Amino acid sequence: GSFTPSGTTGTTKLTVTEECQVRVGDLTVAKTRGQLTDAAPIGPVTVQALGCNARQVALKADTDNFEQGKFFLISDNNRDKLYVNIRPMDNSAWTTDNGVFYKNDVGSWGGTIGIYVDGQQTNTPPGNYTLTLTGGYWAK
Amino acid sequence: GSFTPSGTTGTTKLTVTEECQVRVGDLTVAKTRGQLTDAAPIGPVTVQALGCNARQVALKADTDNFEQGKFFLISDNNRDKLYVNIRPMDNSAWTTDNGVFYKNDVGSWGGTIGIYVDGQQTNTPPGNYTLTLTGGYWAK
Amino acid sequence: GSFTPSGTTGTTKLTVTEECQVRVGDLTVAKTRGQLTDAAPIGPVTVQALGCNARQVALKADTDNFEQGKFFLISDNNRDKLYVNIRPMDNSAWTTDNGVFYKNDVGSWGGTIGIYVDGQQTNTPPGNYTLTLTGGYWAK
Ligand SMILES: [Cl-]
Ligand SMILES: [Cl-]
Ligand SMILES: [Cl-]
Repeated sequence: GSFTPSGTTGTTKLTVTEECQVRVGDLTVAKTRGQLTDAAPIGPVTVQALGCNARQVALKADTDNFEQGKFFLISDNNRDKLYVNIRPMDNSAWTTDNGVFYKNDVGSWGGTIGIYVDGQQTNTPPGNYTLTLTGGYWAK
Repeated sequence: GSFTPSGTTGTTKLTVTEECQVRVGDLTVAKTRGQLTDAAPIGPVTVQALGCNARQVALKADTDNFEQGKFFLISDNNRDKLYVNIRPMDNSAWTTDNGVFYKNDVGSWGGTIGIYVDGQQTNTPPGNYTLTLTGGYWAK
Repeated sequence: GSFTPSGTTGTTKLTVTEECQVRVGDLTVAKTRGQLTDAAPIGPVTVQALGCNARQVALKADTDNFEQGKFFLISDNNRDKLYVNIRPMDNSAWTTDNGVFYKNDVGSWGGTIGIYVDGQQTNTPPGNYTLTLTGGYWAK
């Protein structure tokens, strides 16, 4: 089925730095390549579906954030990637399908969407990584 | 007369969604096409003119936010538009002139600038709409 | 030596306005051309170096923010510039070298980086000026 854009767009930003890391300006999520182990949590993302009691809540990553059934934060150079798994902190089940991550069952779902590093990638070049998600519902 | 750029730039963002609306990430102004009735308030915009006791306070919409004496929020695709009226919450009178919205009389004016949907547009495609306003004064 | 990108990116924004200045929307740093005197402080920038006890903390301005040993905020038109000096509020000593501003001695330094107008420039056109700084360490 096809995702129907219907919601705001969230983003997970992560700055990857060497062991000696300098934080200039405002605070953001930063990590040393060393901490980029498998299952290492990045940020999280809050979600609140409204009036979706008859539709399946969904999230759609930007086209540069998913390929071949895998989500990854993209660098400011649109080259380097940080592969991550997307999972809700509750029991709930979801299905991934071409960048879309939709809930298996209807309901005005809400809560947090965890994002963890997908397999140790301690060799990821330092830089500014982003993952953009757009809310919406889904049908086939 | 011509508007003289002299101030910061404010923005009114609105995300238009279907009835089943999902809010991913940080909170912002969102609305279902259904709520886009006439006079339906969007956001508002705060304004504070300083040292303008001898000049007429003014606001200038981006070139993509006004045409032929009408302001409209533009979509991220620079195609879809949401027509809106711009009005101050006080008695004060203003004059619209080629994207500029200036106060009829001088004075270091301040307060809120309301933005309401201009005529029912419940068929406006879902997406991210923006209206950019720049502060300044005006003379002829 | 060469700067090693390793940290987040801070920014100093300043809106330059005429004497009659209108602040539309959210609040930001604004100044009238008149206030752009020599040594007139703009914003400041917070810095926190971590695990840098064996490396020299550093800051690197965007390529459009420095030339020939001088930093300057750039306008949204990538033309107008506001020359500024960069200095830490503490006794500490630093060295400028091709857009990089690095600490003379190692140590996980932290604190504030002052930014003051470099010589009276009361004729700087009104507009939106920015200075982008990226954290990191430095070696030769
Ligand atoms: Cl998490
Ligand atoms: Cl309003
Ligand atoms: Cl300062």
